[PDB]
Amino acid sequence: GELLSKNYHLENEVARLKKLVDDLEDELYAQKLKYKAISEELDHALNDM
Amino acid sequence: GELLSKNYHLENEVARLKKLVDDLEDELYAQKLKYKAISEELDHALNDM
Ligand SMILES: [Mg+2]
Repeated sequence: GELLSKNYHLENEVARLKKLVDDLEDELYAQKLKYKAISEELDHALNDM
Repeated sequence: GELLSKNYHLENEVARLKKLVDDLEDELYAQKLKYKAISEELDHALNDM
């Protein structure tokens, strides 16, 4: 019924949002690794110059 | 009745998670802007050869 169908959709939406949080945090971590990499390359292209 | 309560707390969780997601997306956007700025610094250095 209505109450239980609403419960089900809310549980799925909560799970969808938790996954999105975990995905964004992982993307933030990936980005942190990308940034140290490009930093060393900006330093290296100053030396290589 | 327990479903009204369960639904209520799931709705609050949905609302808190959406705000978390918004914050994380703003952090990620800023991190990517910071990366773009150094990528333009990088493209200068390889161009100076
Ligand atoms: Mg946003």
